[PDB]
Formats: sequence, C-alpha cells, structure tokens
Amino acid sequence: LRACGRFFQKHQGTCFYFGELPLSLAACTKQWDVVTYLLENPHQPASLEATDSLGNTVLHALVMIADNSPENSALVIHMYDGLLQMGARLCPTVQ
Amino acid sequence: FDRDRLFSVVSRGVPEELTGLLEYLRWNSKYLTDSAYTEGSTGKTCLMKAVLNLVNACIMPLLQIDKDSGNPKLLVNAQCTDEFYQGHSALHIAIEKRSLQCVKLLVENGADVHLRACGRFFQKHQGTCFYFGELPLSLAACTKQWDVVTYLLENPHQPASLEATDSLGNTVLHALVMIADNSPENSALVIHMYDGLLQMGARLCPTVQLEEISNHQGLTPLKLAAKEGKIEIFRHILQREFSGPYQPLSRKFTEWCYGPVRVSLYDLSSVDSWEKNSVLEIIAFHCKSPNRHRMVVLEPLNKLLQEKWDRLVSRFFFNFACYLVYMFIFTVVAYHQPSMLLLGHILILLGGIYLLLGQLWYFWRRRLFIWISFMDSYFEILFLLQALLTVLSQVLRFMETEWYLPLLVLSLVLGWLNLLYYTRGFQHTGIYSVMIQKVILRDLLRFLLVYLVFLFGFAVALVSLSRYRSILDASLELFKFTIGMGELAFQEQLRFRGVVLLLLLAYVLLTYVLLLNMLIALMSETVNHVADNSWSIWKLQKAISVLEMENGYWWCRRKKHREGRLLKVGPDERWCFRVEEVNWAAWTLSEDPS
Amino acid sequence: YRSILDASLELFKFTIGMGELAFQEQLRFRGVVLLLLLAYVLLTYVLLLNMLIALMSETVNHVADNSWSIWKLQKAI
Amino acid sequence: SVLEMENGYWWCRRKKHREGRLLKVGPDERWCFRVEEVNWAAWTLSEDPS
Ligand SMILES: C=C(C)[C@@H]1CCC(C)=C[C@H]1c1c(O)cc(CCCCC)cc1O
Ligand SMILES: C=C(C)[C@@H]1CCC(C)=C[C@H]1c1c(O)cc(CCCCC)cc1O
Ligand code: NA
Repeated sequence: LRACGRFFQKHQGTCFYFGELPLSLAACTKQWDVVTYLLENPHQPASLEATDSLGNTVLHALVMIADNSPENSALVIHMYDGLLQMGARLCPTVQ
Repeated sequence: FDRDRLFSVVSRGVPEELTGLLEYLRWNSKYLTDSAYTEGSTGKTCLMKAVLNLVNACIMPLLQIDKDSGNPKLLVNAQCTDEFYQGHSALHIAIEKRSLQCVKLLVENGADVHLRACGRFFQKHQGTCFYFGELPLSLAACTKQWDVVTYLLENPHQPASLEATDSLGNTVLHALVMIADNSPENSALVIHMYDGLLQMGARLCPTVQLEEISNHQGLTPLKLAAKEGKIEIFRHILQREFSGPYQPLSRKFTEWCYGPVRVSLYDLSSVDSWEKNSVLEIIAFHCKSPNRHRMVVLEPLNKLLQEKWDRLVSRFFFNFACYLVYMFIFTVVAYHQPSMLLLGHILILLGGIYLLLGQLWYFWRRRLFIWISFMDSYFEILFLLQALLTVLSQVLRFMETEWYLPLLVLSLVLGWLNLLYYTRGFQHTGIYSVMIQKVILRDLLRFLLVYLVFLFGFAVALVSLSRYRSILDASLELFKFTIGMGELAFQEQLRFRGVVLLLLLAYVLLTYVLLLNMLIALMSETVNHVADNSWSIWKLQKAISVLEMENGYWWCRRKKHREGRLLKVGPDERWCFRVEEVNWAAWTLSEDPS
Repeated sequence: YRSILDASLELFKFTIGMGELAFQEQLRFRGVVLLLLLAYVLLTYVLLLNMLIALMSETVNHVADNSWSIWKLQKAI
Repeated sequence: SVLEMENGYWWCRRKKHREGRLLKVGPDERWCFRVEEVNWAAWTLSEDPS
C-alpha cells in the first residue's frame, strides 16, 4: 500500500519522505527486525524492486533521507549494505 | 560576670557550667533577651553564640532554662539590631552552618521560620553582601541544602510558606534567579533547586501558581531572569519538560511524533509580545546585561522572532521605500534650492514634522533604553536629529534669515547616513553593519583625539618656526599627508629651511606609525572575533526593529494579533508555538500528525 | 563644486589619494563646505578600513582545503 | 606609576600611610589586606561578618 499524501511527499514545510511503501518505512526508521520479517515473510513477502510514486525504490529512499549527519550517515550506510546483502539471497538475478 | 560569664560558657559548649545562676534570672528580675546579656555592638545574643559554636549540647538547656523564667518575648526569635547585620536570627545561623540537626532543635522549640534579615549585608550591594533573599526558606535553597528545605516545608509544626515574599517582594524562586551567575557550578545549583521547589510546590500548594508571582517591581521569576541577564536559568525555564506526574508543570510539550520528525509546543504564557510587559519587551529594552544578544537566539525565541519578522518584512520594506521616496524629493529640492518647487518644499516640511513626531513618540514611550544602551539606539538619535534640522531649516527659510542653506544640506548628508539603518534587513550587509560601529567605532574614536593632538601640536610649531602662514592653513596642509596629497619640499626662502623640513619629516614618519599601528590595533579585533557573536547582534537588531514596529505607527495604534494557537494540554488551555525538528538519534499530545 | 558630475568626480579622487581639499576664499560658505568635505574624507577612512577589516575575517576564518577543493572542481568542469 | 608618585613630589616628601589593618591572628599581630571572593563550588578568624 502506497501513502501518497502531502505529508509523505518531499515538501519544504512539514513532511517526512520515507518513500512510499511499508518496506521503505521500516528501512528509513532503522528497524532491522521488521524489514527482515517483511522480506522473509512466508505469506505476502515484500518486494525489493517495488517503486514509489516517484519511481524510487527502497535504496532510493535511503539516499533521500540522508542528511550527512554522523548519526544519520551510520543509519543510512548500515541499512544500504544490509538491503544489498539481503537482495542477493532474495533476488539474485535482479540488480 | 553575667554577659561575659555566659558567653565564655556557651563557647565551650559545656552544660555543666550553664547550671547555676539560672534562678538568678528571676531573682535579679532581668531577662536573657534584654540588652544586659546581648552584646550592644550588634545585638548578638548568647543563643546565636551557642549556635555559632558547633550541635552545641547547650542549645537545648539554654532554651530549657528560658521557658522556666517568664519571658514575654521568645529568645529563639531574637533579631540582631545592628544596621549592617539587621534581622539575623539563630535559625539563619543553623541553616548557614549546614547543620540539619540544629535546625530541627530550634524549629521544634518554637522558632519562627518567617523572620526576615533586612540588614545591609543581606541586601544587594555593590560591595560586601550576600543576597540569598530575606527568609530562612530562601537561605536553605540558595545554600544547596535539599535536606533542610524538605524538612522546613514538611515540618509538622510551623511549616515554611513557599509564597512568602522578601523585602523586595521576591519569593523563593526569585531568590534563585538573583543568585545565578551563569557559572557551570552555579547554573547546576540554581537549576536543580528551581525544579525541586516547583515539584514540591505542586504537592504542598497545588492551587497556588508560584511562577505567576511578581515582586514589588512586577516581575515574574521568568521575567526577572530575562531582565537580570541570567541566561542559564532563563534557558532552562523557557523550555522545560517533565514526567507524567509533573506533566502540567512543564512548558515544552510534544504534539505528535512520526519517526525522526518531531513537533514541539513551547508555552507563551509571558513570552509572546501580545501581552504587555512580555519577555521579548523586557529582553530588548529593559534588560541591560552584556549577554543580551545571547537570549534572542534561544530555541523557542529564535523561531518566534523569525516568524514575527517574516510577517512584517513587507511593512519594514514599505517604511524603507517611503523613506527612500522622501529623499528622492529631498535631493531634488536641495539641488534646485535657489511651480513644483513650492510643492516640493511643502512635502519636505511635512516629512520633517512627520519623522519628528514619530521619533518623539518613540522616545516618549521609552527613554531608559537610550540611556542603558546607546549602541543599540544609535540611529534613534540620528533620525531625530535629521528631522529636527529639516523642520528648523524650513522655519528659517520662511523667516527670511538667509541662514538656512548650510542647515538644509546638513540634513541631506546626515539623512543619507540614516539610510544605512535599513541595511539590517538584509542578511548579507546586516551582519556586516555590526562591525561598522560595534567593532570599529569602539576604538577608532581614540585615534581621532590622538591625531588632533599631533596635528595641532605640529601645526603651531611649523607656522611659528616658518614665520606655514596661518594655523588653519598649516594644519590643513599637514592633514593632506593623510590623503596622500601632502606637499613636502626643501624651501629656499625659509629662515630655517632645514629645521622646518626636519619637523615636517618627523610628522610624516609619525603618521605611518600612527596609521599602521591603528591598522594593527583593529587587526586583533578581527582575528580574536567570534563568528556567532556578530550573528547574534544582528538577530537582536531585528528583534528590536520588529517589536517597535509591531505596535504600529504613532497616529494609528493598530491592534496586534496573538502569535500561537490556544489548545488544551491536560483542563488547562495554554497558547503554544509549534517548532518542528528532525532527530535521527532518538533510537504525545495528539495521535494524528498535522 | 560646479556640476554634479564634477563634484562627484572630485570626491572620487580622494579614494585614489588625489583629492584636492583646501580652504576656499571665494566661496559664500567657506567654512561649511570644508566641514562637509572634511566629514566626507573621514568617512572613507572608516569605510575603506572597515572594508579591509570586513574581508579580513574571511581570510582568517578560511579553510585551506576549501580553496583547494574549488580548484579541483574547476578543473573537473 | 603609583609607586613613584606614592613617595610624593620632590620638594614635599609626603608621609605614606600603611595599607591594611593590624589585627591578631593567634598573640601575633600581622597587617592583613581583605580580599572578598564568592565561591559556589565550596560545597574562621572571627564569627560575625563585617
Ligand atoms: C616602519 C614604519 C611603520 C614606517 C613605514 C614608512 C617609513 C619610510 C618610515 C617608517 C618609520 C620608521 O622606520 C621609524 C619611525 C620612527 C621615527 C619617528 C621619530 C624620529 C617612523 C616611521 O614612519
Ligand atoms: C580612525 C580611523 C579609521 C581614521 C583614520 C585617519 C584619520 C585621521 C581619521 C580617522 C577617523 C576617526 O578617528 C573618526 C572618524 C569618525 C568621524 C566621522 C564623522 C564626524 C573618522 C575617521 O576617518
Ligand atoms: Na595612497
């Protein structure tokens, strides 16, 4: 399900652009346990290649939320490699 | 004997020597509290001496023997009569000595916990003094004795009153503000006591709002902190949050949280400029502390001022445009001073009266601001000076004095100086204008006095020795060396040709010493300059500008809307200002974000 | 002193150190024009030196790597 | 500057008073200079402050 509201869009005012998918929300909020369960759910697994309203994937959302802060940079970097590592096991063919 | 006998005994603390002559108090018909036994130098009594020497095992027997005699005035409530040390009691000594046990004995024996020490030592003096307030309750809080104050407030007999005021109307919270000195140790001491008293205030006096109590000068503890310059305690009070039991005691709340995005609700009970005599008005004008600019950059104050500034940018630039149009007429009228010219002079006369009335009203509203901080209101006098001269110049023209032309052009050049006042509205040159007077003018004034001493000192010697012809001309020629147009040469017709050149050569060398050292003198100011200090001054300058123009023009006192939104916290309604922040290291009033 | 172009041109010559200030004897207001001219000369020293100080802080509070990185970007473009 | 001018002018060698107050420490009398300071991190010859 996609949250295409004005609050979830990249606004200059009040907003929070975590992407558009529940999978992106878990990655942007630093919940490794949720995303692992969502991807490896035996029923209705989340798709890594699912795109947002702007075409952004899970990896794209990690780039947008980056703010070069020392805490944020560790959050984005740690999630980026983890999703890539999990991507090989889940979708080896998809780059 | 008697006075000398008792003081020596109580100093050692032996109660055995105290036994005997106790019945002599009734036999001699003399009271212990009377002037015979207390020292006439300062009114100090034996009980005060006993409390001073420590717990003195003689405290209880001394109070025991007093009640045996018939004393109309209780000894434990005796007050020192010395003017310098007036109002001090044995209870104050026990609190000062950090003796919790001693305080208990006096309190359990009927000590008054509301005695006021109104001596010169306890007043806010520039010399020797210690202003802890005026009450025993305030002394414990200011001396960082949490055990004493808890016992005093929760004493089963004669509990201390939190709302008791000092001689200046200061309460316990007010005394904490005054003793603050922004020191890292002092700030922790004041902050820790301030929240503790507030937390204990809810349990003891739930109905009484201690924060809203004002002293004899009508200042709440939050307002008093802003005026006195105590930024450290002021920052803590401005944004304050607590747990569930003390949630209403807080001032900063969270409306909703969604991931890293958070919104904060700072209270504006006495901070918003809508209410008369607010924190913003006190900080900008009434406050005179050197660290005045460090307050307007606080977390809730910076956002509130920026929000107010944006809503009045057009009005600020409208005034600048109107003033610019005023000088478009003024410059042309001055250029063609000797049909529409009569219309031009009419508009100039009205313009001069217009600014004169507005500036007079500005000075009528506030006068201490100019005296307290001349640097902040430097342009206030200049606008008044230009307006007064322009109005006066038009009067002389109508009076047929023929004396107006020098004055009319003076307002032209002086007014164009006032155009630089509006440069504070631009972030680029507004910060740049800070060093125009704050950094440069604070030291370059001294050089001018030095230069004229050298200029006139050499000018008299040059003209006298050469008799180059007049004092005005000799000084004028010496001044031309500064602009690089000086004419030095070996005169052949001079009576002393070599000597006048030597003095002239000496003068030229001194200016290079003077000018380069002046360049070096102000060099250190730029090198040893804090970047945030210059930025903070500009923020204060905008804060003063918006506050003055928020009241509207002099003829039209336009009503001001109240910033913030009224909403219920939990049923109490408090106006709050939304501040939205994003925190990624974090790993609610309402549920749905808005 | 006679035309707006000439008066501004003479005032500009003070910046290059070629300004001609003197006590005129034929002027109707001899002392007043000198006072305004003297005031103008003082302001340029305030203006120019403060401008030297204003850009002084940029050099003092300057990062060495920042200037070098700009040149690398310039070559990259 | 103050030391040179404390001796007075050349013609009039004015007498100089002794700074400080004579008082007993404990019986030894030593001139002392009062310095008053406020310390909030601390948490006596005479009893009564003056
Ligand atoms: C070094 C400086 C700052 C200037 C720079 C220009 C030149 C040629 C002269 C130098 C100079 C001296 O080197 C020494 C003095 C002191 C002598 C004055 C009284 C005899 C003045 C003096 O302008
Ligand atoms: C110290 C500076 C920066 C310059 C250096 C050269 C000399 C002789 C003048 C000094 C000076 C003042 O010391 C003060 C002012 C302000 C007065 C202007 C309006 C009356 C200007 C002004 O150039
Ligand atoms: Na030059």
